[PDB]
Amino acid sequence: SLLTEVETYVLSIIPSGPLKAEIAQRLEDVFAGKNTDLEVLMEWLKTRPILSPLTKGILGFVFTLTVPSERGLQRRRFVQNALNGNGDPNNMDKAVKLYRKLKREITFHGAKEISLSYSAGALASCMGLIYNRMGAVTTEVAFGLVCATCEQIADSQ
Repeated sequence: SLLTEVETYVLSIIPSGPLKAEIAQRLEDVFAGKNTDLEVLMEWLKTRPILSPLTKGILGFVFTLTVPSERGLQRRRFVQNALNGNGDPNNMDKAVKLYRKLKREITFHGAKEISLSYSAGALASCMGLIYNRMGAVTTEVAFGLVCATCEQIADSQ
């Protein structure tokens, strides 16, 4: 089950506490098709205390991927900044190269496999690149990048 892989990977980087429970429920609802309103979800995310900016960027990215329900919605600066990590030459260089590989992919595992060859910083940078143009890659490839990013992150701790 693909969506259960995303969910498990994403939750893995969130520290334990009541906030996590709330993130587990919202993720479950979005991945269940239980409607959703991007605008509302994002405000919520953007305002949660104790959540690392990066983790908000990863969640914001995931909610933007699924539950499109955008309707001309603009990109959230708070997602772009946490993803672009805001500065760090090099890593950005690796991000561009990964972005080029992912563009040739179509599947979740294919994207996930090649992505696991980069560090969390570059992976996050690459997510920031895709976020600028979500339609650059397929939804399955994007999801593959998300997990790898989360895998490398949880491994950092």
